[PDB]
Amino acid sequence: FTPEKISTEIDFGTLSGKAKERVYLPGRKASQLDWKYSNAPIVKGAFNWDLLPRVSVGASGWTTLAGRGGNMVDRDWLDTSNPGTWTDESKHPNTRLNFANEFDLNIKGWLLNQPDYQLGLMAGYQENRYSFTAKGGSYIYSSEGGFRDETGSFPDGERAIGYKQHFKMPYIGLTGNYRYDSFEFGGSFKYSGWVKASDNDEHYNPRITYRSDVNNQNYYSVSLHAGYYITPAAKVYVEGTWNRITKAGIESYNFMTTAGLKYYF
Repeated sequence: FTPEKISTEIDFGTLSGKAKERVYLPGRKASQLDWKYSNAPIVKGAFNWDLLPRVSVGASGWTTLAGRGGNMVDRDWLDTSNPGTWTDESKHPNTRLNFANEFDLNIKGWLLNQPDYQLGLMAGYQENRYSFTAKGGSYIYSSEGGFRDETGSFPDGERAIGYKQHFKMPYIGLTGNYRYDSFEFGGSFKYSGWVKASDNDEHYNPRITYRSDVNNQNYYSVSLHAGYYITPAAKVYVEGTWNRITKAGIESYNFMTTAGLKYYF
């Protein structure tokens, strides 16, 4: 029992990512709203506790610091004679990721807790939420007996789009850790095939609400960390995480490059 082996690490970083909202006929993609965001400022807090030699509990969380502009494109594969060719396309440059967040309670089973090298089977629950807003834009639509003829822009104030994504994912995985000299390399992998996903597209065109709720979807996350012990009681670290939620349905791909200070308390 080690009740004082606690930890605290506030981190700072960038989240770049993409969200795919697809409309189908119950299953054929007739529409795809591809939302995109790059280098959005985020902050990540975390607590950890090694109360047991081979067992560890922890709690992470990250939030966007403010909104970040992006881009959305709705394409519609209405032509049947030419399936993979898009029939109508809507460009939305005034897209903006309003917010993005995550919380993650986890428990790790240390197969090895040797001071220089640690390896643990991981298990826990994560809940990620994402929110976007678009406003007006360009259109490359196709008339009835034509193709890519109509080519204008929606008068602004007569069009607005709001998309949200909510993923509740219980997961399992593997946390690794190795220490050469004063440097600490390592990495992790997380998997869930029990993801409850939710989407909500509110297209306000003076409102149509399209929402999907898939259950038991998938989640894949690979993390890679590299740190250095400035003091024996503090470690500055950098970390890249690559995430993917899929199966298609409510899809999300994310890349979070973060860096922060872990004051081992």
